[PDB]
Amino acid sequence: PEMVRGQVFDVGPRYTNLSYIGEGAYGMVCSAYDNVNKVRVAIKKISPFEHQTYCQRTLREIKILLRFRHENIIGINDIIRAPTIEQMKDVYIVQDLMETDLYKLLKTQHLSNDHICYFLYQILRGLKYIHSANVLHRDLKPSNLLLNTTCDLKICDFGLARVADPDHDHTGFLTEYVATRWYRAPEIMLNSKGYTKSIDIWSVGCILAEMLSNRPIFPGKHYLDQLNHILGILGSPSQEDLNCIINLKARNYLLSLPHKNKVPWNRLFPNADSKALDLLDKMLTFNPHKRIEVEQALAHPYLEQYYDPSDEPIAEAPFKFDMELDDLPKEKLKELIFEETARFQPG
Ligand SMILES: *CCC(=O)Nc1ccccc1Nc1nc(Nc2cncc(OC)c2)ncc1C(F)(F)F
Repeated sequence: PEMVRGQVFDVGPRYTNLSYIGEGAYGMVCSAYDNVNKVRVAIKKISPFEHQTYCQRTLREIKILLRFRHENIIGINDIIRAPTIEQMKDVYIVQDLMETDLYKLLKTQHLSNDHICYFLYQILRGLKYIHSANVLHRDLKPSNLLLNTTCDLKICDFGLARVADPDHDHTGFLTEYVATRWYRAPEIMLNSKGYTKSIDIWSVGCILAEMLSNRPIFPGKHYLDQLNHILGILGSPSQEDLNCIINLKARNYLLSLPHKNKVPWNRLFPNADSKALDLLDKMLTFNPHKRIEVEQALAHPYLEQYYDPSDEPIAEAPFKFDMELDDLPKEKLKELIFEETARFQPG
């Protein structure tokens, strides 16, 4: 078997000429020449079978990405594993090789308004399809947006994704949460489990702001500091928006804070297109009920050059498996991963 950087990367014989790319969320990623469709591909090594959390996440991503078919959503081309459960230690996921991701691009490259507009359109186009399947991505951020050499964009990493559940969204104040801090909607820290579509719109809003300046808009250093950043720009919530927070701990915390003024978008972003800032304002609305939805965001004047609802497909069916893998142990999960990957085995 092939070795990379003191690591078994056991993908051959179909996949050869391995080049290390980097480390992703939970393991080694290489490029490799695919001897069947004669292209280089991306391959990530997943070794999840020891920890139940890794298993739940691996299974979610596999079930979701195999069901989804969309130009702005990374596919799975191939899955490599051992022929038996007993021999299966790692899973290799084979995906289109992309030039970069938005996180690497923002650290090195100024974006023209035209590039911002096209990136934003494709994020929303992919997101319309995800949300139409009753799925929440829940971890949208620049490193989960892949780009090829012609700036086509694909959403990746559905490991934290869930079926939408708006009726069970309420929780207490300062409830712990898994998804990436800087892209977390203010309601997460106040009264939300992140079980509604509005959670993803907030993250897209943060990504749009970060494309305008190359810097995260709300770079919190800890759980409650995240809220400090958001309120520093949005200013104090209105009485009406507070009245929607019924939980007393969350309400009273907000009431305890000194009054803060809204920082106008055009001061924060002096070079930005005014229509881009109108859409940003609507995505970064404090109150999740008043926050723009994906389809409304697509219809916004900023995106008029691209908007074409007949060419913005939705999913054939909602995603069935509600998230109910939560109670399943590592061993049933290994079995389910084995089953879900069976189609990529010779015959
Ligand atoms: C979906 C998130 C992810 O897999 N990101 C990531 C992170 C680090 C290394 C590799 C990947 N995946 C990935 N990368 C490329 N292409 C690429 C090439 N040169 C640099 C980078 O920096 C991240 C990425 N293509 C495809 C993938 C894929 F996700 F499909 F496996």
